[PDB]
Amino acid sequence: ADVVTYENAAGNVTFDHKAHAEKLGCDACHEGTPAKIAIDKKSAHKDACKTCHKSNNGPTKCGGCHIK
Ligand code: HEC
Ligand code: HEC
Ligand code: HEC
Repeated sequence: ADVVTYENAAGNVTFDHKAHAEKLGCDACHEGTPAKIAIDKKSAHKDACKTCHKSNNGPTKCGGCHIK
């Protein structure tokens, strides 16, 4: 879909499925075939989201992703 907000206990986080793509052109998050990647407090903190953010001047902070 477009903007998807993950309402977890530690602050909701906002996947701008659209706005990220309006820069990043799907492929950036999706190796050729776009599909539902399992996002969790495992994935989202290990590599998914993180490594891209790390690779730029990303919001490298908990409150940088989570509303608080
Ligand atoms: C990385 C930040 C992403 C961008 C930018 C795009 N997608 Fe994505 N997509 C991403 C995740 C984290 C997920 C899982 C969402 C969930 O809770 O299941 C997805 C999922 C999809 C899906 C599933 C169906 C849907 O979202 O309606 C598809 C088909 C999909 N993504 C397509 C897609 C396209 C076409 C993108 C460019 C406009 C795109 N995604 C960007 C992560 C990210
Ligand atoms: C690169 C492949 C990215 C992935 C994967 C994710 N994000 Fe991201 N994010 C990315 C960029 C380039 C930026 C914006 C930088 C500037 O001009 O471009 C962001 C920013 C965010 C933000 C902050 C928005 C703001 O007000 O600046 C959020 C909330 C964010 N990203 C969340 C987010 C999540 C939760 C992701 C995985 C589900 C994720 N991003 C992946 C690049 C990339
Ligand atoms: C954006 C790239 C994130 C950063 C930086 C951090 N977190 Fe995160 N976190 C992110 C996502 C996409 C999720 C998904 C929701 C889920 O419940 O898995 C999470 C989840 C958490 C949770 C879980 C809360 C719950 O209800 O169980 C916590 C406790 C959490 N995140 C904490 C947290 C902290 C302390 C961070 C800084 C070190 C942090 N997150 C960074 C995305 C992102």
